[PDB]
Amino acid sequence: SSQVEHPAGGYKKLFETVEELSSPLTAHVTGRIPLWLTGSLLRCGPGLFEVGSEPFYHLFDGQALLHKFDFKEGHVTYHRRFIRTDAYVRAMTEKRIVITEFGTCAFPEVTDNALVNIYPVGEDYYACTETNFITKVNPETLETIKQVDLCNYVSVNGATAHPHIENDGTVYNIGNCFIAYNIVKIPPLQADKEDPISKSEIVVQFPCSDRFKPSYVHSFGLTPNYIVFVETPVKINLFKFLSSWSLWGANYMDCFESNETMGVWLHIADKKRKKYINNKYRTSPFNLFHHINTYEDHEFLIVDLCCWKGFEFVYNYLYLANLRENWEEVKKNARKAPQPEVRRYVLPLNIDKADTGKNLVTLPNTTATAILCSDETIWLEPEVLFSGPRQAFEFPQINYQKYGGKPYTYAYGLGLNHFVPDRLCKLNVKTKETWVWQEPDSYPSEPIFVSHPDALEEDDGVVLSVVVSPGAGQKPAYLLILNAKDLSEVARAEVEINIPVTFHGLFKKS
Amino acid sequence: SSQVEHPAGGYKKLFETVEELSSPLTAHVTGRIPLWLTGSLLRCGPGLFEVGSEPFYHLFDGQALLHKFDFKEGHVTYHRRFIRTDAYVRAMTEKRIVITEFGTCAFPEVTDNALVNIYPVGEDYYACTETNFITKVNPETLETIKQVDLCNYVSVNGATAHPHIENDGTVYNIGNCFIAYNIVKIPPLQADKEDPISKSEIVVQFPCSDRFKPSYVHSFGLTPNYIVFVETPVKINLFKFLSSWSLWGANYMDCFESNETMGVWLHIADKKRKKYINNKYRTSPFNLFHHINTYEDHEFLIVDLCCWKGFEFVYNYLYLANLRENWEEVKKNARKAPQPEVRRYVLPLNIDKADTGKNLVTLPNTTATAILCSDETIWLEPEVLFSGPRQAFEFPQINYQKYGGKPYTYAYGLGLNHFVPDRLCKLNVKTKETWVWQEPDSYPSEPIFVSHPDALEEDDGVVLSVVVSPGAGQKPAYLLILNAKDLSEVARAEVEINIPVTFHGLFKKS
Ligand SMILES: OCC[C@@H](O)c1cccc(OCC2CCCCC2)c1
Ligand SMILES: OCC[C@@H](O)c1cccc(OCC2CCCCC2)c1
Ligand SMILES: OCC[C@H](O)c1cccc(OCC2CCCCC2)c1
Ligand SMILES: OCC[C@H](O)c1cccc(OCC2CCCCC2)c1
Ligand SMILES: [Fe+2]
Ligand SMILES: [Fe+2]
Ligand code: NA
Ligand code: NA
Repeated sequence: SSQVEHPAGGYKKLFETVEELSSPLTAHVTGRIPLWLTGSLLRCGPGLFEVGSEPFYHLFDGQALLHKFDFKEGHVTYHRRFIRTDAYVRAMTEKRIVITEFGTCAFPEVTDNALVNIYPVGEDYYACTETNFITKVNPETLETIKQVDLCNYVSVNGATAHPHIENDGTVYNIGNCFIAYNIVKIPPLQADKEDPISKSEIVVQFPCSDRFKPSYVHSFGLTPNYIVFVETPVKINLFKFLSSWSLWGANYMDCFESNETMGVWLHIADKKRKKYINNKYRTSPFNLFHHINTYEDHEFLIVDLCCWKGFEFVYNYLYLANLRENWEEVKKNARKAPQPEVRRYVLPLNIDKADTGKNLVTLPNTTATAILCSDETIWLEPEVLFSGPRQAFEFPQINYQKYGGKPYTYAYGLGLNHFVPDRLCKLNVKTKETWVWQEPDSYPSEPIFVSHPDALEEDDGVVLSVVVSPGAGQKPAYLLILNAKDLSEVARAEVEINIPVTFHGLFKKS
Repeated sequence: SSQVEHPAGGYKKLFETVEELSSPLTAHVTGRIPLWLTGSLLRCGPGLFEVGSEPFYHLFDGQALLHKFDFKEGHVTYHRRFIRTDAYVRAMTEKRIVITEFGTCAFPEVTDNALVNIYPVGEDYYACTETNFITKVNPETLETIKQVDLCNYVSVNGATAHPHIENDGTVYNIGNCFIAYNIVKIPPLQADKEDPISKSEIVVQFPCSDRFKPSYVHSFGLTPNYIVFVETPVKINLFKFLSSWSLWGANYMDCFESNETMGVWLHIADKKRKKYINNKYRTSPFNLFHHINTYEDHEFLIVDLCCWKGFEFVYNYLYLANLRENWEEVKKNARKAPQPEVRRYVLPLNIDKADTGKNLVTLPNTTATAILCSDETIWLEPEVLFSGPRQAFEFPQINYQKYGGKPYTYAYGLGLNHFVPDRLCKLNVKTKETWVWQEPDSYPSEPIFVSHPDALEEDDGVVLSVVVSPGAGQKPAYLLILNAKDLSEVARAEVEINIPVTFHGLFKKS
């Protein structure tokens, strides 16, 4: 949890327009950047929160800005460029908001504003949002290369900003299909050097709980053998979604609604045999954005999640007008929101009918349960790993390359305090111990883990976070490096310009 | 949680018949019995687990034994006597099992085997089980005085072993009525000196979810202004209950069943105005035996519970044949049981329809939620205070006389390890910090709190527990005194005879 209030309102700098750079800046280092740290921290966020006098309204509307911190021989540079999406290019051409964004209707066509994340496919990098459009970008120069429409390759209406990436480069993702949720597989780059996106295919399909209302999906779980999909009560109303938006004046937010009675349905598919498994896992209602990690343990799936307790859409609390209020009002506004909580669910793969009415979770190290009912629903209860009052452990990251899909011990996260990011956190998922890093008037980003290249342990490395520090008598922002063992500071690299909120990203080793 | 295994099987001594004493024994003190500790620890449990060659089968069937430890000027005595109930007297007369017990059908009439608890009414003390019969006992000599049939005074079929006792001596209890659940109030002793039981009355009534199947009820919550009743999915099948038992060969356990779909319904009544409040609080399924404490906070009720996650009746795992198995088998048998977990529920008293779809728990220091649905059900999620794998914090006690019904910080409990009692625990309900006391091959009882006479703080006092220590090179049992601050040992008082399991009790100051 946080130990800090924010009466000075500095968090408003997260949502203020910035200018791009024409070339990199030096970042001024205090302490010692590790000499084994070589590569680029690439991150995406909104950078332009209005077009002239026309405002963007929602957190997820501002124009995509691609950021890069470079690390070589103890030195750091910072660079950023707006992504030349259709949304951005047409906005600059016509000097107004042209494309409708998540929560901003454009007055007189799907957004490709790739403000959320960036990931590798073959030898390429793509910036993304959650639509059918992804944007190929140059990871060295930050130039925009092209727009890719996933509909030219596979049958989905969109795909999440959180694909899984296996160690050979295979990319898995999930998307709505308008009715199913489809898993897309993009193969690794082959000898022919053809674009792996042209070899995309749907490998498995998950059913939908309601023919006319698919659930919003933000991420999904993956292990060597299984795919996990969590179907929440946050629904997309297709009657509103598919009607003419410029007639009714609609955006994406306007089409969301909450199903009050379904709770959460959890789904598993066999990855290698490409089959849906018809086990009816059921639990109480929550919003889910981020899976933390998923793994197999004696034929139970361990499903660690960042939950929000409630069925109201958490995104209702993320309009910029609310995030820009003063601190007492920010706290007030969050009082009735769903409460964040880290939860471990445990899904049995072997269901014996003879155990009807009993708890199937016979593993020795968990309090999670799964009750087989007579109608064959399997009712689940979680093991809570972390819970604090409006204190969210969010934007989770792990040592992904060596523990993604596997038994693991450690997660890193951004701590939110009534939605305001104000600390960095580490959680031991076995013991429930936590570690916190926090300074007054300092607004960090998602922490990304970088292993020492020769590490044998799980947390032998560092985390990197971009911190906005608007207090006078500090530079406006800095790159923070913490030791992953205990979250103690190793170095920081200060820049002379503001940096807005960033969502997700990656470290690219060179 | 426990840090101890039990391969030697010493816990079997908890379920072995003992003899009563004709007068008190000296208990041999090591350490220092506090000099302010003056009075009697009175506890009940089973003491006779067979009649000749006819065995009792369930944990709750053995014949009531009343135990007393007396404390004066640093010295301790121990005494025990079988309660001369009908069940026990008729068993000794006819040399067989005569009355059907909870899980033992007598072959060729309600049990009054008062093996569970003891409590004060006026100037009297009554041993009890959960039926219509309570047994008046002499707290100094342990002689049995009288059988009292509550049906002579009030309309209930039974009453729990956990009445609440206000500081003036007013007694509240709850019981099934064959359909409602009735709250009984027994007034304090008046100037006329008449038996307060003859002034008993029903003051409020809770409705039942199912006309033909009332829930099992073990305890309930009380505050200065409210009464809280938790209606669980463990049901009593009245078609089986009210049929002829000697025809079918039935006991009480045979009439229980689990309702799979209802979950848990929570209920509130206004204590002083004597009215049921029609708020439909709803959550997922659990067993509940013991409320920890309940209190009011800005017109939310804070409801702290010892839960078991699941709908299967936890009492299925408590047959003596299973509790007497070897340790690996004990662990195996508990794998599919509901998982224990301490949970805080928060119940809003002011429900605004304008907040439909939102979380009503606007208190600043909890993660518990209550979602108002369109059908006006209020769906609850808990804040988990403690959770360990088959590690139950059970038999909760607090500083009851000063903090019962009131804002509080500390609870004490008996720790169960796959149902075997092997440690004592303290929980800070605000911070979730825990303290444990535990020795190898030592089986404690419920801890009971006794305040220091000059206490300033909530935990200024001791806890008393009866510990069974069957390892050779130790005496068979002892009275343990722990400092309530940190659960460090202050003294023990050893006795030269075995003591079986005890359930509940009280400290009587003199
Ligand atoms: O994928 C982007 C993250 C978004 O899903 C999400 C999920 C859960 C909480 C949340 O909070 C938004 C805050 C982030 C930091 C800036 C202030 C608002 C945002
Ligand atoms: O009111 C009497 C206690 C009974 O309700 C109960 C409630 C919850 C767990 C439990 O476990 C039984 C073990 C207690 C210690 C002896 C061994 C069995 C027993
Ligand atoms: O996670 C934050 C919102 C996301 O960036 C976003 C921004 C703009 C449009 C979106 O649309 C989601 C739909 C796309 C089509 C298929 C159904 C989901 C989603
Ligand atoms: O907590 C252990 C079981 C309890 O002592 C017990 C022992 C014997 C008979 C019982 O009967 C419960 C019913 C009484 C009549 C009304 C419905 C409950 C209950
Ligand atoms: Fe995300
Ligand atoms: Fe009890
Ligand atoms: Na600090
Ligand atoms: Na110990």
